[PDB]
Amino acid sequence: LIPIVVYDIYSRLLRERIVCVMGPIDDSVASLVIAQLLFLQSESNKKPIHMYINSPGGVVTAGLAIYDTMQYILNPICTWCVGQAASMGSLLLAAGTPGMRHSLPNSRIMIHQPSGGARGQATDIAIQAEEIMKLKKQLYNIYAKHTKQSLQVIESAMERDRYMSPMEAQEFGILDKVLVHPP
Amino acid sequence: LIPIVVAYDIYSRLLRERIVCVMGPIDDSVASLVIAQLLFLQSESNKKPIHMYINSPGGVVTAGLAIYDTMQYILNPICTWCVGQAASMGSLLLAAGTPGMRHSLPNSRIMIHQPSGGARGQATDIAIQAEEIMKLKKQLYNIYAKHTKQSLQVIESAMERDRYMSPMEAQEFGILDKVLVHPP
Amino acid sequence: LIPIVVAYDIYSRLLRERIVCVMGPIDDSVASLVIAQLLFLQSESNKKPIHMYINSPGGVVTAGLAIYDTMQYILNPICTWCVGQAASMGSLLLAAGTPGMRHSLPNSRIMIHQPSGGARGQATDIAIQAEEIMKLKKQLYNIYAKHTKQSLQVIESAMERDRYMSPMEAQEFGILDKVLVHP
Amino acid sequence: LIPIVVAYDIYSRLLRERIVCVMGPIDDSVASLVIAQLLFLQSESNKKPIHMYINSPGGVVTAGLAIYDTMQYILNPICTWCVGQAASMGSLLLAAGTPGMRHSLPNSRIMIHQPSGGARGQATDIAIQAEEIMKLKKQLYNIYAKHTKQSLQVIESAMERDRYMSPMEAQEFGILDKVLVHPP
Amino acid sequence: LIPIVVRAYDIYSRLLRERIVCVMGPIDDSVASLVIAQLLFLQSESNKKPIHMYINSPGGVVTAGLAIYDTMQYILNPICTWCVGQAASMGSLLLAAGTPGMRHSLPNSRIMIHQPSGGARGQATDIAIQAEEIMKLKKQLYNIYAKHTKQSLQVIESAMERDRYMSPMEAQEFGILDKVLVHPP
Amino acid sequence: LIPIVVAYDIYSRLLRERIVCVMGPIDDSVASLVIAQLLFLQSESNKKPIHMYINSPGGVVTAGLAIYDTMQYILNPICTWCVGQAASMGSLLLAAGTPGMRHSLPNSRIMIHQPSGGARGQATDIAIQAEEIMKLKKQLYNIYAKHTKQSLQVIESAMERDRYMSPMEAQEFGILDKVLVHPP
Amino acid sequence: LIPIVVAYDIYSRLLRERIVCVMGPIDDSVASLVIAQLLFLQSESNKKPIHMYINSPGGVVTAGLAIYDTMQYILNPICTWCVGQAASMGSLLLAAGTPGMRHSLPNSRIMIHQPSGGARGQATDIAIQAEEIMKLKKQLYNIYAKHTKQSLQVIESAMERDRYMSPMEAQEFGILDKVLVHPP
Amino acid sequence: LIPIVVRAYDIYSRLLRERIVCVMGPIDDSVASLVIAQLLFLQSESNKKPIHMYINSPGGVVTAGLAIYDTMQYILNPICTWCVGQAASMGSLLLAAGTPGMRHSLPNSRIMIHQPSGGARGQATDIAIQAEEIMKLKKQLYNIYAKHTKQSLQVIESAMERDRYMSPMEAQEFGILDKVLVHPP
Amino acid sequence: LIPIVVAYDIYSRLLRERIVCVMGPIDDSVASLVIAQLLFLQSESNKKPIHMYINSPGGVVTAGLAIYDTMQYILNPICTWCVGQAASMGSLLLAAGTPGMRHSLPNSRIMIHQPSGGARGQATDIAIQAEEIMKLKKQLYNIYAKHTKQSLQVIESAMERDRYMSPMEAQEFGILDKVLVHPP
Ligand SMILES: O=C1C2=C(CCN(Cc3cccc(F)c3)C2)N2CCCN=C2N1Cc1ccc(C(F)(F)F)cc1
Ligand SMILES: O=C1C2=C(CCN(Cc3cccc(F)c3)C2)N2CCCN=C2N1Cc1ccc(C(F)(F)F)cc1
Ligand SMILES: O=C1C2=C(CCN(Cc3cccc(F)c3)C2)N2CCCN=C2N1Cc1ccc(C(F)(F)F)cc1
Ligand SMILES: O=C1C2=C(CCN(Cc3cccc(F)c3)C2)N2CCCN=C2N1Cc1ccc(C(F)(F)F)cc1
Ligand SMILES: O=C1C2=C(CCN(Cc3cccc(F)c3)C2)N2CCCN=C2N1Cc1ccc(C(F)(F)F)cc1
Ligand SMILES: O=C1C2=C(CCN(Cc3cccc(F)c3)C2)N2CCCN=C2N1Cc1ccc(C(F)(F)F)cc1
Ligand SMILES: O=C1C2=C(CCN(Cc3cccc(F)c3)C2)N2CCCN=C2N1Cc1ccc(C(F)(F)F)cc1
Ligand SMILES: O=C1C2=C(CCN(Cc3cccc(F)c3)C2)N2CCCN=C2N1Cc1ccc(C(F)(F)F)cc1
Ligand SMILES: O=C1C2=C(CCN(Cc3cccc(F)c3)C2)N2CCCN=C2N1Cc1ccc(C(F)(F)F)cc1
Ligand SMILES: [Br-]
Ligand SMILES: [Br-]
Ligand SMILES: [Br-]
Ligand SMILES: [Br-]
Ligand SMILES: [Br-]
Ligand SMILES: [Br-]
Ligand SMILES: [Br-]
Ligand SMILES: [Br-]
Ligand SMILES: [Br-]
Ligand SMILES: [Br-]
Ligand SMILES: [Br-]
Repeated sequence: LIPIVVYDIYSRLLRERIVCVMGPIDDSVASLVIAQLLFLQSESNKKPIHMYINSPGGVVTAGLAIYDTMQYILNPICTWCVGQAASMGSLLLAAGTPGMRHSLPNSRIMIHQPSGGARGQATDIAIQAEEIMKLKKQLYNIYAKHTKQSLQVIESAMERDRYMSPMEAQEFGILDKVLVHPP
Repeated sequence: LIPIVVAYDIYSRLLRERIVCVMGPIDDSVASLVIAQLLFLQSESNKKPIHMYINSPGGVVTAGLAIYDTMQYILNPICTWCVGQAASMGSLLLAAGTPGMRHSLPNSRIMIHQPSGGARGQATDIAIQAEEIMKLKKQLYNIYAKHTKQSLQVIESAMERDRYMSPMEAQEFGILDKVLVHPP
Repeated sequence: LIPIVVAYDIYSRLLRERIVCVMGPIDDSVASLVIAQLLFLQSESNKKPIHMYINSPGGVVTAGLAIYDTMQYILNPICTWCVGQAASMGSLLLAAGTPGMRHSLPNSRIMIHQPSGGARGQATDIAIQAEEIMKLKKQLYNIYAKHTKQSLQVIESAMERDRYMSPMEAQEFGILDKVLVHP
Repeated sequence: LIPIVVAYDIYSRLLRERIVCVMGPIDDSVASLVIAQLLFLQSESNKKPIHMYINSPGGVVTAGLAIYDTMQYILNPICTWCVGQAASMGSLLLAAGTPGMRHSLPNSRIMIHQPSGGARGQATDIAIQAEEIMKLKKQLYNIYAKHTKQSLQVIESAMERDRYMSPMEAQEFGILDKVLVHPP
Repeated sequence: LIPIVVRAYDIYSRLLRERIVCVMGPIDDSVASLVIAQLLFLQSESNKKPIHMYINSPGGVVTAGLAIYDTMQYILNPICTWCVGQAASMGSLLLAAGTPGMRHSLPNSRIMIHQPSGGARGQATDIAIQAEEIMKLKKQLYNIYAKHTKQSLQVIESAMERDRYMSPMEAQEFGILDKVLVHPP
Repeated sequence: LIPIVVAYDIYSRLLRERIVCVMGPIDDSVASLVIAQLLFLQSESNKKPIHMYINSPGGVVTAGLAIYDTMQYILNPICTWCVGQAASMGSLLLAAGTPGMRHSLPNSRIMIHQPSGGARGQATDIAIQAEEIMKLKKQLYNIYAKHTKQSLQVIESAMERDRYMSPMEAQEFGILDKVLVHPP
Repeated sequence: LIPIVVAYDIYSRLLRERIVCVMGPIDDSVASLVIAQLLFLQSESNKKPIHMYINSPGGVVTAGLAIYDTMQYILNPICTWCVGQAASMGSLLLAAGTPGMRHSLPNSRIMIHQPSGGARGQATDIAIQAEEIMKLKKQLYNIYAKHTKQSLQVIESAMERDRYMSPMEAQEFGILDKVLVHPP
Repeated sequence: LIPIVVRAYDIYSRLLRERIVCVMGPIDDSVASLVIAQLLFLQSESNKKPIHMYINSPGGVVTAGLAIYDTMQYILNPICTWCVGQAASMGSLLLAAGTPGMRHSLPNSRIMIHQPSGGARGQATDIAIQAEEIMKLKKQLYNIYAKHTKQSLQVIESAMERDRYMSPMEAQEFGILDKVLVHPP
Repeated sequence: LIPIVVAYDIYSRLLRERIVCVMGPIDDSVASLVIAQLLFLQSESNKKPIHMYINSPGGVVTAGLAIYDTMQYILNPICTWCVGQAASMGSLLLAAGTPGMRHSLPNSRIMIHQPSGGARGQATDIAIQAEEIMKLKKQLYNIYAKHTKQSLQVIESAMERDRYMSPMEAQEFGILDKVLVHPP
């Protein structure tokens, strides 16, 4: 299944201070990722942490749970985009420590405003819609914070799905370095 | 298996007596039929009263408002009659009858509530969808306040949840005018 | 129950008053029936006006444009009437009535939006399908600008997302000319 | 639901005007109805022109070729009219109208492409099935070149993928002769 | 949803007045019954005036087709077969069972002949019985095709082991039909 | 896909730190485990605090109250922490932490609402079923009022519909005590 | 059940030989596992060559491009071996092996073809997805041209439809370097 | 649910210690990977000691089978093939690709060979490409069967046009296996 | 769920006693497990008898014939024991035990019948499929006559339909040798 090395390969990735946030994001991934982060901080709260991101997005609450944990812990977090980073995946990618957010050369990065659904009486529709616009402003604020772009530019760029290449994402402020090979 | 009476079907004879049936759920198909019946009876006579029998659980708001607009357009006096139950858009159509000519049989049930709906898509689309349903709420409440002569406030308070009324209670509320066991 | 009226079913009697019903979703079957009704009423009189009652949520785009092309082809003036709601292709048919004879009942709803679609298959096929959906987007916009007399810029702005309008707002936009509550 | 006019149904009245409708997907059932209408209209008169209204997304090729062969068989001029859309077998029947009498309303879409199909079973059966549809590709390309006056090369280049055209783009390709906003 | 013409019939009953029977679409026991009633009726109005069968079928149930076949041969009238669009499986059989010299096809039709298919399930005795039945069937149909094509059983066995698709002109050479018709006489 | 740490699994390692995870919907299994974990931690120490990480959209009400009753029973200080989301019974357990030790991360969402349910069967059964859901409404309202220090009237008004709060709003309402953007 | 050979399961034993298996469809789950093995083998030695056995019909393009970016990143020579078949993303990883070290067993099949996808929603969204698919096609076309040394016209021409190759044909095209019937 | 024997393994890992690899059951990419790892491992423990393949398969994915085939020919060891119960489609190919003179079958097994099947959908260009591929495949496998059976392609083309079922003794005459084994040496 | 006894699982302990279980439907997977157990027990000792417990409703014939050929291949005496039921391929394996060492518990049911199958496709394919299963009928009848010492005629008469037997009725037919209530 998962290969054993010398002790399974994924626990071996955890010893190198590497956390994988690959695949769709839900509360289960949040629980696992958060527990990995808190663990690495207890072994060393100063030695950097590497988060390998290859995700299409996922549940918004779950991602913001991972986000708050990245910002909470004292370690530098190195984010690395592998394959794809879309929706909340690009949020985790951008929340890496400044100057420590990376991408491999052929990745794709995409940002967009949240989606949702509301059913029920008009009052319930009214409440549910207030919540989705509060969410839209919340995620927008976070992107502007870590991209150092105006909230204004974020609003324009995220109204629809905006796809970027590693270099386009660097200029936009999503990542800092595009790496074809080890330094 | 619609019965034929003496050479008509029972419903075509009912249209001949100037009687329109609004029974069952209301959708555009029901609207289309009822609208055509009303416009036809008005061409025969724009003075002779028209009778509507309502036994509906409600249905699509636009379709109901199409019937509502048609009731208001035609010049005839319209007699509404609640049979069994009149809920949602049914209670609106019932109350939209000509003043003094809105009726109910003794064991009927009447129900009003705010509209319901659904929104899907991006947050931008949700905002748009949600704006429309609050506008519909203000539209239907305004119509109800008009024909009950009640305050918009009472309207809101009552329609926030499902409020079931008895024929007798709906007469106090302003939905109908008369509760009838036998003809006068 | 289609009622029988005095020897006529209620819908054939409506056709005798020169009234054509476009209620419900629009598909090739609806386009077929409406087109046949228009050509017939033009054969009884190529001058006497025809009345189109609209209560539609939209539907198949080609079918709608088939009806639109017929309204413009026949020589009669066509009076359109929105009852209940006329949205998407319904509002186009509403606006395609002859100027000054486009009406609405007081509590109707009118809505306009850009077309939606789907593409599947190889990258080359996706290119072709999207070029087609864009051409349709320009096609419907040009038709909408024509009958509302609104600038193509306003139409582009107004139809990027869904626009719900009241009878009066629609009059202002140029979709209809008259709002009525009584004869 | 078809309206009744005087006294027949509106589609039978349209056949009275020498109008055949080819709307909707094309299968052997439409072929029966279309073929029977054409052969009948010829017995009424082998010279009075016949009008075909096309609003079709395509369909079964043999059924379409059945109509094509019948269009060619009868002696009458055939006026084709594209309304809404004519794609796949529809654009063939549209283009097969009598030269100079092939029409389209201004906002139609016209589309041409090579046939699609499917094969299953042993390799030997697949080989047969693959030969049979290359034969159709050569057949439909030939018919299109014949009536468009285009070269087979052009047909081959144009029909390798879905090629969507505007009414005037098809007039230019040889698919129709006239684009009409209003009656001449 | 059938148009009504001219004393006023539906277009299909008007076709029957012209002595034209449609065997268009798939063949099942319902189509067999309808075609058989139409054949017996037209010989009843005239047992000599030719009868026309319009064929545009992909095949269907074998017994149903052999039921139509047996009636065609039974009635006294000449039967003119016309392939329109397509005639495959039993459809080509009915096409070829027309009276000699009066079997026609429009220019772009397709003709296809093939051996029968079937299925067997159950105990072995049963499987055996069923396969024997299918063999006897292949043989029957092969013999019919030979009789009407005038081809030897050897050519038929070779030609129908797999799906054999033909053009009208190929069908005329093979012996399934006699005339191909580009425009009227 | 659970990693191993030095040698336990990360989740048994969290129990090693006296940290209990209440993530996901709350059902009877979750409750079982959480209760066991809490009791174990009490066994290991009657004084050292216990930490609950709450990231839940709600779930079965009895199940949630089973966890609640356990929190109040055990003597340990209980630190509650909202991560991601704490809604329905999740917000109840969050507010049920020991006073002064209830926390939330900056971008969490908190939501409170009255219970929902269902009734089917005879009128007598509906009456009985409906009496119980009003009893939970009063029970859950009382619990919330206790730990938020809000009057029962303010709770009743706020929980009639879904009430969403941010961490700060929740601090003001009385659900949590501190909003942490980083360690102290 | 995967056998134990000594104590190792045979797949961990293959990782011991610096052999990574890329068999089956490629998705994000394979990508993590493939990437973790590649990164691990480089830490055992950034010089001892790594062998990838490829028997894949393709899969998600981004997931495959994740493996590709990793192959180019690490410093080791990577030996690619086509076993059975390498189609779609499989032939790209295959062609991305270290120059001079890309292999295939005698009876394998190789296929290269342009990416496929889907777009749904408003025309505005359709444009975005259609632009994204065009960039993917140009991106993968560039990658194939880099490692096959073929000009971009030849790639566009060869990948417009499904292009199937034999080991000797793929060797000529530039996808692999050696076809082996036996060890040397 | 595998029994554990004798330092204590499961019965299947104990079979691998005897240099016996099972290709029993249908063949897919998973079976190909498992068999390939087992072959490469046993040549690694000994590249000379013979390897035994137990075959009881109804066939499966063609590429997967040709993947196992290519490995059998690649490794240096003699491979002894043993047909147990049944070997049909690719299963008989793996059976016949054993090293000459070491291809065996138990007395009541069945061997069946047949041409490949497949499917094609889409536009015509695509159908064409796909059928070409299937043809090239028939040819490939036909060539393999000839090489290991020593039969001419003409005999193979004739023999595999339809499902050809054989007895062990018939398979020995045809050239698929060398020895039939009633009881041990 | 299998109990653990000393220390192994109860089925591995049963293999220690030289007991192979053939319970449940027989397919190629049971054949692998049964065949591997027999070949393994022979390497432990080619003379110590082996016991097969049969409680089976039949199954795939080739899988059953795989076990039959292996039973014959090994040198050991095989004691067959019918427990519960042995029908279709089960009664063959039961009767194929070493002469004089084939047993049944008192209340078992034993059944023999001719094989069943299925054929689909062109007539020519049906002919092949029908030949193949008449070959199995002749094969299984022969094996049954061999071990029952019955004539093929009797086998043919008995197996044309389902023939159910009691333990003593099978001893008499040649299917087993001993019916045992209690240990001798
Ligand atoms: O970090 C903490 C935290 C707390 C309580 C606060 N909470 C804040 C928090 C909560 C949820 C998500 C976050 F992002 C942050 C952080 N407590 C309390 C118990 C003793 N320790 C700790 N620790 C060290 C610790 C943790 C886990 C492991 C583990 F790896 F073993 F699981 C080892 C050491
Ligand atoms: O009874 C009425 C009734 C009205 C209007 C009041 N409504 C009250 C009502 C409604 C529903 C249930 C009830 F218990 C009572 C009774 N009107 C008005 C039109 C002329 N006539 C009538 N009649 C006689 C009549 C009816 C039907 C036919 C017909 F179905 F045969 F056509 C002929 C004559
Ligand atoms: O009422 C009208 C109306 C129009 C055009 C306006 N439109 C306004 C309207 C539209 C939709 C819903 C409404 F609420 C109001 C009313 N026109 C125009 C043609 C001649 N007549 C009419 N009439 C009389 C008429 C109707 C129907 C029958 C029939 F039922 F017998 F068919 C006979 C006579
Ligand atoms: O309008 C025409 C048209 C044609 C030829 C097509 N051309 C073009 C056209 C325009 C717009 C939409 C279309 F789809 C097609 C219109 N032709 C030719 C045969 C005689 N008449 C006509 N007419 C009169 C006519 C129609 C129908 C009925 C009936 F429905 F009552 F039967 C009576 C009279
Ligand atoms: O055109 C023919 C045809 C034949 C036999 C040949 N066949 C050839 C053909 C051509 C194209 C497509 C086909 F599928 C078949 C044409 N025959 C024979 C019986 C008398 N008439 C005719 N007619 C006139 C006719 C038809 C039908 C109606 C009716 F449907 F209105 F009844 C009236 C008159
Ligand atoms: O055979 C090889 C092969 C390579 C690379 C080439 N490749 C080509 C090949 C041939 C046939 C089928 C295939 F799919 C691939 C064969 N390499 C490279 C790493 C060191 N060794 C090897 N070996 C020995 C080896 C294998 C496996 C085990 C183990 F299973 F025990 F781990 C030990 C030793
Ligand atoms: O390669 C790295 C890499 C990093 C961080 C950068 N990242 C770049 C990268 C990321 C994703 C895909 C790529 F293609 C490339 C590569 N770091 C940081 C932690 C210490 N080590 C490493 N190493 C050696 C290492 C890795 C994993 C194991 C494991 F086997 F334990 F999992 C052992 C040794
Ligand atoms: O009872 C037997 C029996 C046999 C031969 C079968 N005969 C007949 C039988 C009776 C009742 C139900 C049956 F299904 C079968 C019973 N044989 C032969 C091999 C050595 N031993 C035995 N034993 C002792 C034995 C069993 C099992 C365990 C174990 F489960 F612990 F492994 C230990 C010892
Ligand atoms: O019986 C054999 C057999 C062979 C090769 C022939 N084959 C013929 C055969 C007969 C019946 C059914 C079959 F499917 C195959 C029998 N070989 C070759 C490798 C060394 N040994 C053996 N043995 C002893 C042996 C087996 C297995 C275990 C183990 F499973 F416990 F590991 C230990 C000892
Ligand atoms: Br999102
Ligand atoms: Br409502
Ligand atoms: Br639209
Ligand atoms: Br013509
Ligand atoms: Br086509
Ligand atoms: Br057939
Ligand atoms: Br709740
Ligand atoms: Br691809
Ligand atoms: Br095969
Ligand atoms: Br033996
Ligand atoms: Br059996």
